[PDB]
Order: sequence, then C-alpha cells, then structure tokens
Amino acid sequence: STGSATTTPIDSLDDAYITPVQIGTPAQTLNLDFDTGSSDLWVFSSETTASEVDGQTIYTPSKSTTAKLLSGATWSISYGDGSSSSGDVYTDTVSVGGLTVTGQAVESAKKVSSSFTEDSTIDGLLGLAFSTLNTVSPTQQKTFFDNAKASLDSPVFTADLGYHAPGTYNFGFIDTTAYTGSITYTAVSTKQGFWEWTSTGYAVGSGTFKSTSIDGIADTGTTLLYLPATVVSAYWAQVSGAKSSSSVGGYVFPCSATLPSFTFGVGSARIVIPGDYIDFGPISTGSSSCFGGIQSSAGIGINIFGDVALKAAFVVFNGATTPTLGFASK
Ligand SMILES: NCc1ccc(C(F)(F)F)cc1
Repeated sequence: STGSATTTPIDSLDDAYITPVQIGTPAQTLNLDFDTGSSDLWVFSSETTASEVDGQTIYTPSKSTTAKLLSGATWSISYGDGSSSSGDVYTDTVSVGGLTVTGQAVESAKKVSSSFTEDSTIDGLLGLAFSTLNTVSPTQQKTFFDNAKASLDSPVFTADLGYHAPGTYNFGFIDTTAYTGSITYTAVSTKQGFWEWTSTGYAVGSGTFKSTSIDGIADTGTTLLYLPATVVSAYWAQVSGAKSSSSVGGYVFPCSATLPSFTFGVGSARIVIPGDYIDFGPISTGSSSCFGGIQSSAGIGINIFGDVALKAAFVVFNGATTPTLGFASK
C-alpha cells in the first residue's frame, strides 16, 4: 500500500506545516503537525479543557463507531520548546492520503499548553520518530508509520516541505520526479529515539566548505535550524548588522538584509538552503529587526535539522531493519 497527502504551512513564515488526517468512522478530518521529532499521535478533542480550545477542530470519540477507549492508558508529553499536552487514549481507524491503519492509538488531549491553544491551525501532532519515545502509559503505543510499515510497498516515508508553498508527505514509495540528482543516504542512530544522523560539514554562502561532523536530528516538528554556536556565529558574521540578542532569544538581523545561503553536507553531497529560507520576519509587529532562521543549539543539548533545513531537500525516512536517512536536492 501507499499514501500521499499535501502538507501546508500554517502561516506566511512557514512556522509549521499541517497535513489532513482522517480519524474514526465516519471520518473526522483534523489537520495535524507531522513531527519526525516525537512519537505520539495526539489530538484536540471533545475532552480538551474548554478554555484551552481556541478554534481547533476536535476529535469526538463518542461519535466514532470504531473508537475504543484504551482502558487505563494515559499520556503526557513535554516538547523541547516548553510546550506540553496530556490526556487519555483511544484506538481508532486513522488514514493519511488513502493509507489506513486500524487500531491506531489516538491520544485525546485533556490539557494543552498555551502555545497549542494559540495555534488555531494545529489540531494535534502525528509523531513519526521511533516508537520507543511514545509516552502512553502503562502500555507504550506504536506510531502510525510503525503500524503501517509492514503493509507499505517499501518501509519508507518521505518529507517534501515547501517554502511558502504546499508540499507532500508520501508513505511507502519514493517519488523519483520530486527531486533532482540522486538521493544520498546516511547512517541513523536510533539510540535516543530520533532520526539522528551526522552531517559532514557546512558552508556559508559562496564560502569554503568546512568539513566537520555535526550530529543532529531530522525534525519536521521544529521550525528552525539549530546548530553549534561556532557554526551559527560564522553564518551571522556574514550579515551586516546581525547580532545575538538575549532579550529576543537568538540572532536577529536588519530586515533590509539579503541573507546568504547555508549549505550542509550529507556524505559527499551538499544541500543548499537559500538565504530567503532563513528570514523569519520582524521580531514584533512593525519592527525592522528580523528573527534569524539559524540559531544556536548550545542551550538545547542536540543539534536540530528543523524545517529550515529539511524544506531545502527531499528527505527519505527509511525504516528498513537498519534505518537510514536520504537527502536529495530539489
Ligand atoms: N516540536 C513539536 C511542536 C510542534 C508545534 C508546537 C507549537 F508551536 F504548535 F506549540 C510545539 C511543539
């Protein structure tokens, strides 16, 4: 089997991407943030605290004839940005672009944090990291990809995120028309439950490529590109007037600047992020200082190849018995 669904930025800055997902019988369609950095499929629901719902579409399990309460199961998740949610668990039928899993664990939110309430466009998350990170207790549950894998034509899914435009998540096949050149595959460590890999280096604009190993995760659920402080300083030093702002919480730059590109290595291959992808717009409405799309990972503990990096590439999440990651230009 295969599945294919269009993913759309939630706003004019590509802060996140939403993909429609069918849940239950009859179908309830919710727009979920597909997150290769986490492993819980959770949704705003009829059970979510009323004051914490502000325009999201809710899943109502009592209206789904295939929904079954997973007895005694609860979940609670905290993300690296400080956001969180928690609730109880149903199993139900879940479909993405024609690909169907019966008995998928659907985590129904009873509580969500302020950042979720304030994003009216995100009805929940669909985790695509490794199932070892799933938070359901006392019986851990599998991701949608993990459940579908054996039925897929190939045990893979691909992320083709757009810059200021729609893109595609495919399950079970590689669309060879969706990229240029070849896909370079690189090793993955699953030891922390992430799609963790090692970039072979970087360049800033037309500068000399620096060969250096950068361990990090491929994370569609994170907006920006978080890299070591030395790398990030080298990038922003090329932008006249850019500086690290402690009040703002990262590097900012004059909105009048044209940004240099940033290149990252995948084996001997190179992925070029156009400079415009690195502009995240005014720090506050009407300001002429703009927030940078490449930020230091120093306070995080891990480097994150978030959407800024991934949307420059066609990305293969290969769930073969030894998982690997593939990157192609596009
Ligand atoms: N990395 C997962 C994630 C995704 C979205 C959000 C937000 F911004 F919608 F709350 C937070 C955390």
